[PDB]
Amino acid sequence: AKLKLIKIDGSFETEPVKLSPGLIAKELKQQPVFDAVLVEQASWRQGTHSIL
RNA sequence: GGAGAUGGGGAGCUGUAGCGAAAGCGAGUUUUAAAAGAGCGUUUGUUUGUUAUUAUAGACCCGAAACGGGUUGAGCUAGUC
Repeated sequence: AKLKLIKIDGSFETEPVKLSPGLIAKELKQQPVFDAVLVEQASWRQGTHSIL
């Protein structure tokens, strides 16, 4: 695509960088995204609770 | 490795050829003298998520009389001294 470089001033550069098309997929998966976000929101749990 | 997602890690797991008690044979095979007949086979996978049911753990909850083991008690009462 037209990915373009930025300087520290905040003003862009004048020479954008093209991208290999293998990065951008024509087919999107929207169930594995959701599964991944849940599996990462879990695994962040200590689970130290206890009761007699 | 941020008490991380994940990366490495193919050792194993299931499926890919069944049949037979077994050696064995092999899209055939066991029984059988039989290459007939019949039985069984002649491809539809796997790993996770979630839910229902189920197994071993008290396993919906409450409820015994009891069983066993260790200790404490003869300052009432029974006996003896």
